[PDB]
Amino acid sequence: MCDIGLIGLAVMGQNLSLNISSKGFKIGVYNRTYERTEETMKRAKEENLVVYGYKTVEELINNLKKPRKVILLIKAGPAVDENISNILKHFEKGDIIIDGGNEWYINSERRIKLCKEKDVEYLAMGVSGGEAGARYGCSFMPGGSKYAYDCVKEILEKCSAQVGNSPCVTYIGPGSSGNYVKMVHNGIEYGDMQLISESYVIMKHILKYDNQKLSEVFNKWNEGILNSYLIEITANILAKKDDLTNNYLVDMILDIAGAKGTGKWTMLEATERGIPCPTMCAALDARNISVFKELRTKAESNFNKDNILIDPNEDLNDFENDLLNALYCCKIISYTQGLFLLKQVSEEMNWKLNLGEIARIWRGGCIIRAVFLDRIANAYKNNEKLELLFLDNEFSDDIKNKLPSLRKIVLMATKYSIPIPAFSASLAYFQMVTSQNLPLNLVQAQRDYFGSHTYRRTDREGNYHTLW
Amino acid sequence: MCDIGLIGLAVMGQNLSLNISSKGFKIGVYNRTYERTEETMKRAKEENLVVYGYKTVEELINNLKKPRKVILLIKAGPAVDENISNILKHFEKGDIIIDGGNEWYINSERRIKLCKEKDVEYLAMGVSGGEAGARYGCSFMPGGSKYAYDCVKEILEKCSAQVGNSPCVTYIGPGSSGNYVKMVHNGIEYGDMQLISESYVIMKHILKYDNQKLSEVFNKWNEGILNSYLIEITANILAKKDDLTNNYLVDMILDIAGAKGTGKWTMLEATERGIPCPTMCAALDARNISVFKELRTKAESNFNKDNILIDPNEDLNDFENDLLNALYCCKIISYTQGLFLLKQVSEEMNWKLNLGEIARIWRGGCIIRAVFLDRIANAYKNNEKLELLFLDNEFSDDIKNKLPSLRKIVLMATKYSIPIPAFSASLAYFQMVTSQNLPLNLVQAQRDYFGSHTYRRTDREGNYHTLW
Repeated sequence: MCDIGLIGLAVMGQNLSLNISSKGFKIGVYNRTYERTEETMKRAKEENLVVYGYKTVEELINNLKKPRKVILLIKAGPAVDENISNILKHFEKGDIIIDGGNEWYINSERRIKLCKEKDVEYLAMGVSGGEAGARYGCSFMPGGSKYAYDCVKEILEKCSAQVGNSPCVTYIGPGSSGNYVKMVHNGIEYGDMQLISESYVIMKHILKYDNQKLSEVFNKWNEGILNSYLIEITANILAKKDDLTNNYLVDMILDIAGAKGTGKWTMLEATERGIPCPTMCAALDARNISVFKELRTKAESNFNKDNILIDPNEDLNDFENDLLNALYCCKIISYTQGLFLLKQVSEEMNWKLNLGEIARIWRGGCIIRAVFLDRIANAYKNNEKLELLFLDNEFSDDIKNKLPSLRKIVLMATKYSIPIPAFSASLAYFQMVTSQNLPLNLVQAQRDYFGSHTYRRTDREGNYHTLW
Repeated sequence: MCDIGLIGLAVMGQNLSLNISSKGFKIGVYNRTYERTEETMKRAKEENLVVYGYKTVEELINNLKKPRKVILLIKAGPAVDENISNILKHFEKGDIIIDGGNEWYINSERRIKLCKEKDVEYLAMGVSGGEAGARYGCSFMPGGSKYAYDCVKEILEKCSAQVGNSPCVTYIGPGSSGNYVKMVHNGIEYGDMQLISESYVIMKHILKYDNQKLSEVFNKWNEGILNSYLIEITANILAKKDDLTNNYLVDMILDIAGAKGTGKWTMLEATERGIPCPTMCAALDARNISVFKELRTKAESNFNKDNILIDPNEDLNDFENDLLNALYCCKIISYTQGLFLLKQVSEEMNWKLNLGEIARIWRGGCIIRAVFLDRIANAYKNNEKLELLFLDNEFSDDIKNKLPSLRKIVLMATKYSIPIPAFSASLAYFQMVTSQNLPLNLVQAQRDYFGSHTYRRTDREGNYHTLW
């Protein structure tokens, strides 16, 4: 009697089941800890929604309409694998499994094959949106069996974030491609947060803004081109006051935030495949450096970081707005890397990704949600062969106009010893990608000198070795 | 009748075989294509040395004294395991296998135990030095069976490069630790090449030096604190003239040099372990970027970097001497990242690496050899538990005196659109690692806002969730 089943009831699983029930579907629900199943049934009652809770997995399977559809929301590990083996004992041909956890795409392919051994269709689907998006509308990135996609197609459209009258869901492609896109989403997310945090330090230590002015400036950026979900919450976060002190709450949070899970994976994949992603290096550098706080505090003791004395006649009259352009400029540079990675891998995997559709479903629901993504989607609507994003005519002119703002931000942060790795990496990236000739001619010569690795020439074909 | 055997006779294997016999040892030698084996004998004869060449693997094993010792120098791949399975068919307990190839350490770890099952002692040894070092003296990095180290010790001490009269060989540690340190060596090597290449473009495009002046500057840098193998050969490289044109040869080498092999490995391992190596991103990004020449050329057509016209309002009277101090300063920063990775992995693997001895054996033979490495050895002799290299008393003052030169080179390259990722990453890394409080408190707050990932505080115990 149920349209769909759901396994795993954290607050994200609870919100999504109420979201599916909220759109008129008969939702079955399971959790190994039964108390969470009941807590979901309580709030369903208080929101005048019906969710059927079961106590064992196999008791849930029996109450779904055929072909059976189950969403998995188990923390990645051996537990997701046990459940799939357990689900397979009772499924038959045509039944559908949907894994919604953040999974390394190789594990999903390996399961996608094991399930076709039993004639079960698998759908590895990334979901982004936090608990709020889980309840009211998030971005679904399902990939795998096209057949499985069409049977769940209705349900995912209505529970996804709605931008205009298009839902934030699309068929990503075959195999484990959806896991991969959700990974690259988290990669871009890591870059945006680092670029934002570097804007926080620049205005705090160069313009000497207090937290109230900082929150006011971020709200003003969120009305302009930098309109984004993360820019909005930074305005809220920097304004929030502590209840246990007179301080601002953000100034009382400890700065140890390591690179967890899906962040490393996109960088590992960029390293292995030779697709450079400098802005994510800088973001991961920043996170990994923060774990060694004890070593950082003894480091600063030896190298005194004194207060920053701004030069009295240094031109800062337009600086806030130059920083606004620099940050926009780095977002173009940072997304150019991310979408380039996705295009290269899509070709190596015969995935046929539609980056116009990937950008479109990221306009709402997900964490990197922003008006800026709607602009990326139009770049691909305008040319689907587009290889680098800043080679679009409108992004081209944006770069040409705002790059001097980026050069001014890096010049001033360098002058006053403010660490800005993501701004530096993005500017350095842009200069290199736009350089027809790079000094790797000397690198090839050095390698031929000591290893006899040969080199190639500008004027003629073939490998050449020189006796130096 | 032979002291040791060697498999693999590329020019490097041929040179090492001539080296081992020139020091009074009887060495047997084999190569799959027998034609190279015979050329090794011809070079031995014309150089009045004796090398026993065997057409067959089997005849070489049957002429080795006990305990039998064979070195493997085969291109990494399935061929390495073929010989080891074949060699293990004829070896007995107490015999030794020495893999000298550049191997991913995990592969070596599996081979060590697969060998101990037949009571054969394994020694995974990294070697650096090009072919010139192979013939006259290289850097040996053996790790594995301490028993195996002692049986081959005499040969490695006499065939290693000699600095003073101490040989460039040490017992690194157990297992595959030797492969790992050769890996970090190549990781550091990549950065040095990138930093030198960025010094090249700065002097070529800011100071407008020709290849003759460039060669002159590098040599006089070589007479001072930058004394190194890599500074020496780029001076030679920049002076070399082409025979097929009237140009300098370096200007006729094509700039496509992708990252291949042990380069990506150091970055893959730093990403996975959460140890930041930003200078090694920049080196790998620059190499990965260079492969896309067609795209770089299309990119520069749209973003013409037409004029590089130095404003004659700029103080460049000390700029060349600022760049030397800038380049030296990044070497300390870059080696600080490299040695920090080595220390952390040694703690996770119970390797108990002696970083003073690693530095000692890198003073000659290897590609990164430099007087600068002699200070690193003493820095660790003076302080055995030294956690960051630039926290040593005399490197600390070195940073404090030379960092203002580092800032000016970044400043001038930013103003004039000169891509210098390794110089920028090195400075951002330093400013971050020396900062007691970084803006990751804002990152933690954002993560708690949308994901409820909780945060920790400045003032108190425990986990905290906030409703923002």
